[PDB]
Amino acid sequence: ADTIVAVELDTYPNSYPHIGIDIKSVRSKKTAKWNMQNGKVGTAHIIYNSVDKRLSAVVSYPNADSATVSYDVDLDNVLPEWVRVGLSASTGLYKETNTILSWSFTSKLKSNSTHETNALHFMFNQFSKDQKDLILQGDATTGTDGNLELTRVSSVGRALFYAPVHIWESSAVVASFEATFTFLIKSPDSHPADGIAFFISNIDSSIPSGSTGRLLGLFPDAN
Amino acid sequence: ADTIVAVELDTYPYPHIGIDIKSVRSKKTAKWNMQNGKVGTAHIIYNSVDKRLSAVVSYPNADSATVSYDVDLDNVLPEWVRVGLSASTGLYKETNTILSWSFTSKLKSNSTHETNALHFMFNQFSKDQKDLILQGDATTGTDGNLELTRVSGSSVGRALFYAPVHIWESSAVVASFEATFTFLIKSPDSHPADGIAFFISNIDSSIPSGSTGRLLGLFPDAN
Amino acid sequence: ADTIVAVELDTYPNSYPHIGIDIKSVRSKKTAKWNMQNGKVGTAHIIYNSVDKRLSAVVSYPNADSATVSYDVDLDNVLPEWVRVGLSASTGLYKETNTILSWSFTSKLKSNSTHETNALHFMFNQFSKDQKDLILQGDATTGTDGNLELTRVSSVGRALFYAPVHIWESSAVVASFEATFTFLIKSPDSHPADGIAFFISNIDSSIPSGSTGRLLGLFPDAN
Amino acid sequence: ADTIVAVELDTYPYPHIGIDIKSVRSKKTAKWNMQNGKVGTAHIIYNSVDKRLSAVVSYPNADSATVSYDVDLDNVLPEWVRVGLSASTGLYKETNTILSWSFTSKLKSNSTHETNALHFMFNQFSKDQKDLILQGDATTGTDGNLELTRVSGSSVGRALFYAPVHIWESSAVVASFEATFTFLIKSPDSHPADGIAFFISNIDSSIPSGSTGRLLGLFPDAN
Ligand SMILES: [Co+2]
Ligand SMILES: [Co+2]
Ligand SMILES: [Co+2]
Ligand SMILES: [Co+2]
Repeated sequence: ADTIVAVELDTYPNSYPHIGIDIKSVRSKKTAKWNMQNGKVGTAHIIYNSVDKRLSAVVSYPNADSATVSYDVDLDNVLPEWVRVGLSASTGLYKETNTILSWSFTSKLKSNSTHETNALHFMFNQFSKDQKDLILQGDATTGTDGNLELTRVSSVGRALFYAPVHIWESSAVVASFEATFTFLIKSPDSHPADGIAFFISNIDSSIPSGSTGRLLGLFPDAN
Repeated sequence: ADTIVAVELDTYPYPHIGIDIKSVRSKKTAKWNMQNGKVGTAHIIYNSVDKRLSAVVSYPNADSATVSYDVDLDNVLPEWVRVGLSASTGLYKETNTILSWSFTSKLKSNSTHETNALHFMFNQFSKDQKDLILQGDATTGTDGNLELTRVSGSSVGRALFYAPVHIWESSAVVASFEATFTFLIKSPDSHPADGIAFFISNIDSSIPSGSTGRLLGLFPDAN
Repeated sequence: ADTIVAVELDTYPNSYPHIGIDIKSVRSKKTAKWNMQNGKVGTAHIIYNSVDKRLSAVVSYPNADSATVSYDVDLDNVLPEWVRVGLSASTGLYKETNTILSWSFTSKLKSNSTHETNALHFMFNQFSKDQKDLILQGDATTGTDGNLELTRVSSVGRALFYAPVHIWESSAVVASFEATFTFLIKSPDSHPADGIAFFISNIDSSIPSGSTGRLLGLFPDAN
Repeated sequence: ADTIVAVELDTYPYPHIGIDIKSVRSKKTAKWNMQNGKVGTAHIIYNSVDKRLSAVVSYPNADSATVSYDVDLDNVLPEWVRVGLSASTGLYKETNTILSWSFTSKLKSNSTHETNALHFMFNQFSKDQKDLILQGDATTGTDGNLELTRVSGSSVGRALFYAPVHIWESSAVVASFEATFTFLIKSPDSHPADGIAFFISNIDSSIPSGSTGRLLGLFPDAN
């Protein structure tokens, strides 16, 4: 199967809406109560570093309380050395959107050497119709208002960055990454079933057959 | 054929730094004092406001050479390009080692907080450098470096960054880029024929047939 | 007198509203027609680099045309080696504000050495009541909506960054800087007399006596 | 007295790396293999989500030592602080040369596009380094370096960055900082007594009377 590490925001009544950390499985390793705010723009902050070896997420809304979750995990023992990073989304049977307004990533590998740092950094504040640097999978598309629509507008969409990412290296004193993305989940229904995730996977990851709904387009089965 | 814009350093039959817009017949050149066995540093910069491409090549103890050319890249290059390093050796024993490479591109829209940006920094190449497309005799890992031409007689190598780059956009108020790379040209011969270039091209550019020597692996012929 | 280099936006009918470059004097070295948009947030982009030796400014408004001005000048021969950078504003006799919504600066000195770069970078997207890292002069204050009010709310205000800035160095192959700031000029009058400027001066620069109005708080006299 | 948080490397009467929260009696320490005459690299990091301070010291060929401490800096440090480097030599001949220093602070608000940040990078100090406050025996320019203790018997030197730093804000969703510095401790004695520290303090901190040796110039006494 693909190898997945993902921080997901989900309202699927499996059972309150929550933010969760997933290490190779949809049955989250850790979750926190999340107050999904329909129609309001949210902001997810994800961070990791090899020294602490702890993956942390923070989701907040303006004038708001924030939800936060952290999980101690050494990504070196989970993920391959080279990965692709991306955004996922799955809609239950409700009318709703999963608009990503902006996305940014930064990765750094600092060696044992003097002045040896390797780094990648992309910042999307405005997606275009032909966003060549992104691999779009599922129902995802770009250009709609200069945004990225992950889900159809039971839909599943995804968008991974083109260039593979060097997440870890056996000779680095401190590897690290940090991702930030602003989303807008709008639904006419009062209690919609929806989910987005920032995930890290093998370079050639693709939508598993039947990864719909609570499987977020990341996993082929919970069982 | 391909579309090429490149800043080249060449000693072929006099050593000079030069700007090439779609042709090997440089649009502008400057006298260059090629220092055998010494690490050099090329700084290339451009911005849509000034609309002027500029390069600076210096060696420690410092002989710096610099060349600028007024050109609106919007009318030359496609919207999406791949960036890279090229090198061709004449009939001499020599190396074209790249010790570090870094790039930074930015698109600032008319909107407020409009910025789109990409940035990579290689200070240590690895044997499996998945984020680089190697063409020709180029390879990586040798000392954690990038060897453009084969290390030991008419050799051509190239290395382009994986992710396409959004170099211009009709709705940007200022687009800009900046590249920096440190090279080491070592040759036992007193007056070796050699050349490196930082070039920008269409995403699917490849080594033209017969682009050896003076043609730097960029051009298929001297027109 | 103080040493001033500034990019100013002014509507004082000395005579249309314009954007201008000032090198040690209020009688601009170069100016461009500017369409001052009352009540709308604007964005000034200022850039310079020692290779091109050309100072450029771009002012745009959303859904807009942009005004732009560039001036060839070697700052090394104008400014001291160490300077403080800041924002200025002067109101004529009209009711109006000169709110700065965000400010950011970046300076870099790249030496002849391999991996020798020196750099400073600040980004203000939200000013607080006690903004200790800014020196406020005149009527300027902070905290009002998490913004900086340059002018009283015939007022003159200014705000310079605390840390002195190393703009140039005789041993740098390329010195450079870039500043961006978003302003909101609101006035009930149809044709108000106002002016803001991003200026660079000696570390101990202060408001000259009688620098009001068309002198932007930068110069003590035009004559 | 002053308020100090510091990550110190000390060999006094055993060499270890340690975290100090308001007292020389380190809260946590790790065995350190001080390599005389070899350039070392300290990486210090913190973030308000994890609320854990972490350090990593490594030498090329690589013995890395690392220490972390769970602490909420919001309850220890004032809101505005100055950051710096300290050093104290015992009765031995030795130097505490800092080859490069860099810092990065960020305050991300609850708002959208909320970020506030400061960042400096010194890779080459000059004789008149106006943006640094030197205290004690510290000086700059010697080889384009920073000599914390006097170069040739009980010497204490310190260098703090000029601009105050906004390290925390009650309305931030994630505050964070990161510091990196390369040092060179050269001593003719086989087992020299010495110590350097990266510390954070109140803006007006100065060398306490009698802060020599084990007290690193940070503390006036061992309590
Ligand atoms: Co779940
Ligand atoms: Co030529
Ligand atoms: Co004027
Ligand atoms: Co101790």
